[PDB]
Amino acid sequence: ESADLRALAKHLYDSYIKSFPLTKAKARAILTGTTDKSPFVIYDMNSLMMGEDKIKEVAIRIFQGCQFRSVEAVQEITEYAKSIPGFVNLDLNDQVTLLKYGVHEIIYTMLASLMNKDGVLISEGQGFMTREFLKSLRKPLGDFMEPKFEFAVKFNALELDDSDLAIFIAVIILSGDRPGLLNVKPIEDIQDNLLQALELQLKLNHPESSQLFAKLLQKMTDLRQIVTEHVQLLQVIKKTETDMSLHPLLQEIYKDLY
Amino acid sequence: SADLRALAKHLYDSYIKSFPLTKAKARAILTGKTTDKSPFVIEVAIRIFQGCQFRSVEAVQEITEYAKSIPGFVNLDLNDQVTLLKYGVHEIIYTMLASLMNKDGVLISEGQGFMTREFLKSLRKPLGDFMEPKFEFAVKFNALELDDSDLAIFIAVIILSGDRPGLLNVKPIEDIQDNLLQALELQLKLNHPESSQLFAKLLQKMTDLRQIVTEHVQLLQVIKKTETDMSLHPLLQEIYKDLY
Ligand SMILES: O=C(O)[C@H](Cc1ccccc1)Oc1ccc(-c2ccccc2)cc1
Ligand SMILES: O=C(O)[C@H](Cc1ccccc1)Oc1ccc(-c2ccccc2)cc1
Repeated sequence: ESADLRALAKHLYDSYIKSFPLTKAKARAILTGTTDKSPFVIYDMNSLMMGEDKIKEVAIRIFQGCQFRSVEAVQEITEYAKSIPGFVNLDLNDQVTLLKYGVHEIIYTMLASLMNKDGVLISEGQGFMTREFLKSLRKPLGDFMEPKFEFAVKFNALELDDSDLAIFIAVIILSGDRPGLLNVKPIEDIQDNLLQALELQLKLNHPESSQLFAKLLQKMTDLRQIVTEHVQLLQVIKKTETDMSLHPLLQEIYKDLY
Repeated sequence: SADLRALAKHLYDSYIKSFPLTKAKARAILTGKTTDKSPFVIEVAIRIFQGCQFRSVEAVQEITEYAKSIPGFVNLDLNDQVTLLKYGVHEIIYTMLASLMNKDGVLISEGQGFMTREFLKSLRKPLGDFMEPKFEFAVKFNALELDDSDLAIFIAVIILSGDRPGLLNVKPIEDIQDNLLQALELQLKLNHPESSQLFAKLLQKMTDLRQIVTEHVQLLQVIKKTETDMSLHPLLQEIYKDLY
């Protein structure tokens, strides 16, 4: 096929644009000092102090920032998922299972688009927080973002664009091996087609590269472990951080009471 | 008193620092006499509920800060601090939400808007049911006419509840709560002399709070198991429950 596979890729790209406000192209334009308002750079504490002026303690603020982001991201990703042909015809429980596992893997995928070697874009491109600043933080915070940077630098060296990413994300969501799925076949049928679309897309968009498709499938597997490592940093915090302002208490509430 | 009145003052001052919209502020807006920018009067199912989810994120931080200011609290075993806050948060969210409600609707976005009760009740099948029980609670709660000074102590008593499941050291929690209860009582006697039995009514309300929370959780569980549209599931809550 081409037509259909190409048509599918375009459909995914269009819905990705509708669902996700900050695209990689947008982020890359800003990270390329394309001067249409340079981002404010947060690079030491002196410069952190000023950052509450030209944007919308520091540990708390960074952590709450992440929690807010997850709220927004779930809605964006859910909308994207619903646009994947076949998805909303799956059993309700399986739709839940797929999104439940897919969400965080996609958050870290898309976070890479805002990162480079040196730091991460924040507040919708208004600011840039330095990697080494994040590293210098206090005990819980110092090693929180670093694994996401490690992931991102290697991920970004593959040079995917938004068109690639739209199909990548769709393949991840339609993963037939999530624990607890009830009907695997229809999920796999959809994913097989998405994988063919991805492959064709990569062949057309990436002449210079070898084995990009296979590399990308490796990355889908790596994401699983990025999720599990993040969850485990949080568990250490729950058991050892003396200051309740630094615990992810909302997460504990939903787990134990809801 | 010295201590009991001093404790009441300390709690009130920290409540003011920790919680931006006070009942007095809210009551002033809900007074169309006090015109200093009238509130704007109000898919939607999704938007309103994402709005609640955002609010919970913010509220946890405010309440945590308040809790830390209660003398004794930060010296408790860490597990117990977690347990107390974990159960306290939603009960306090609904307590404080009552301050923004009257029988006709609820103040939102820091007093910038007013959503009518009728509008909230009219929504689609899952959504219609969410806010109404909170309104029922609030109307009766607000007829007790507590002010912010009262509320500061009320909330502290709730947080220091010695019967939360999973507590390891009950005694030190009860010692602090016994004092908070005495402060509350004295406060109510001094601030609401005309209101015999207010203290007892307030303790009933603490228990009712636990019911409100449980009903809200249950509405959400029905949704998780029966709503065909994923946009209407509380997917974040499902993620933290199953994976985290
Ligand atoms: O687990 C999640 O949903 C997010 C995921 C995320 C991670 C990096 C950027 C954006 C989102 O990570 C969090 C990290 C820390 C916290 C948190 C919040 C308050 C206090 C302590 C930790 C919450 C979520
Ligand atoms: O349970 C919670 O943490 C909040 C509590 C709350 C209730 C009213 C005002 C502020 C907070 O209520 C929610 C209600 C619905 C939802 C939700 C979100 C997305 C899709 C479906 C339901 C999330 C939270």
